[PDB]
Formats: sequence, C-alpha cells, structure tokens
Amino acid sequence: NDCIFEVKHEGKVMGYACLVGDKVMKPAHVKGTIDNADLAKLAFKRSSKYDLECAQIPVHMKSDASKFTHEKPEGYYNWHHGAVQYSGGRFTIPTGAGKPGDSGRPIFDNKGRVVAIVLGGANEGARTALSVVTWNKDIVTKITPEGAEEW
Amino acid sequence: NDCIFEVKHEGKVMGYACLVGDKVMKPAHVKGTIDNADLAKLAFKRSSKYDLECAQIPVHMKSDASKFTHEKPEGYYNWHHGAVQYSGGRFTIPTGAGKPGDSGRPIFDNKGRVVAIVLGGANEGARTALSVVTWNKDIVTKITPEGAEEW
Repeated sequence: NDCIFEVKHEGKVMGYACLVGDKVMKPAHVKGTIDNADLAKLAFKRSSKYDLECAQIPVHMKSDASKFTHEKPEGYYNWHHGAVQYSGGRFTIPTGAGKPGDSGRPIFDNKGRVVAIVLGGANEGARTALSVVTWNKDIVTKITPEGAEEW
Repeated sequence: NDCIFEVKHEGKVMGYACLVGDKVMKPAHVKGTIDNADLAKLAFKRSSKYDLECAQIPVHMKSDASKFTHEKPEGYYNWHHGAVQYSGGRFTIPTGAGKPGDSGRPIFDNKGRVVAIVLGGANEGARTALSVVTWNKDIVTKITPEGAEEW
C-alpha cells in the first residue's frame, strides 16, 4: 500500500515501481519518470534479457520496504484487484481483470510477502494466464506463456 | 543484573563491561578504567579487526558468570531499554531508544542467555538498525550496516 509509486509521462500513468528489500524495480518497457523527487535522481542498470531495471534504495527510506520469500506452495494469493490462483506452476486470474497501464503490481502471499511481479498476460476465453517475473536463490527467471501480450 | 560493571573516565561514565562465560569483554573504542578494584589489575589482549578487548575471569568471581548459547531463531528479544526484534538477519529497535554511552549492553534470550553485544547503530526516521558483535561455532563475527555510527 505504501511501497507502490507511480511512473508518469505527460500527465498520464504508465506503470508502477515497487520497493522490495534494498532495491527499486521498474519494468524495462515502461516509459516515463518517477514522481518522487529523490527516487528520480537514481542511476539505473538495464537488462533486456529479463525486462528489468534496478537501483539501490537510499538509506532513509529503508524502513518502508516490503518483505520477500522464495517459497511457492500451492494455494491462493491476493493482489490489488482481488485473489489470484496458483496451481500447476502457473498464475491464473479471472477474465476481465486487468488492463494496459497496470503493469508492475506485486502479488502477495498470506503474510504480505512478495512472490512475483506481473508484466502483461495472455488471452484465453474463461481464464487468463499471466506472464510474471519471479526469483530463486541467487537467480531470477522470466516465465512467459504462449500468447502473452504486454500491458 | 550482576554481570555488568561500569567503566568511568575522569568521573564520567563511558560505557559498560560484561562478564560472560569465562571471559570479560569490553569494547576497544571506549576509554577509561574499570571500577572494580580486582578487574583493573588484569592483563588484556586486543584485536582491532573486531573492536574487542578481553581478559580471563579471576577464580573467585566466576560464580557471577552468565550463560550463553549460539542459536538465533527469528523472533523477539529484550534488553535494558526495551524490546528488540530480530528478523531478516538484523536487530532493530524503535527510533529514539538508545543514547551515546550505552554501548556494551547485552541482549538476552527468553531463558536469560547472552546472544550479543551492541556497539552503536545506524539511524533513519522510523527505525534504527544496530551494529552488533555476535559469534558462531568456534568463531566470532562482526555485522555492520551501512551508515552506522558509534555510541
């Protein structure tokens, strides 16, 4: 709720940035700048291999960072627009939820820990398969289902 | 309660020394002499890499030694000036607690065992992070966050 910041361009909202651990993450394909006067001055590194950019959080903001884990048991998870179902190694969301411009939203576990960042999604009749970026011990990985499109 | 001795310099209180296990421990950066007449006569060894000084406990005072362990599960702990929380590999306390000259205080477990000596910390708005000297199997180790300052 407090860890989400908006990225704007010419008055419109393009997407969100999130503070996790000690790093700031922003999707690579999203245009614009960060509204916060202090975060806007950070230098970023880019990698097109995962569509990620990251930077180091300044000291005085560390108390506002969210917690994270890597464990992914089967069950139900929550996010800004409702619940998301995890089964079979894939995230699914009821059709109609989510629109372009809402990329960068976290997915939370029951205790509020971050498990994934949503970057678009695929088209299917009754249920939507999501395209996500997740992590593991000392690695990151990009998981993209067939037919995924950018949001 | 009984294991803490006061170190003074020219009438002013500089810090505390702890009697733990079979050793007397004092932070290296604190000046002054030990109030106890017997302890002031001991020979000391120094290591500037860990900011520690220690000496062997004399025979007739050993009955005052506290117990200790090395296990550090996540949870809550207590100290002289309030509560301390341990999570994420760091010890943190609410902002405003702690003042210069209080260095050398123990952190206690639920059963009264010593787990750490506190030597300063880093300060931000809502919370502070402590700089601590801790130990592990057959070694000692020093953990210091970015921006820490001495107390």
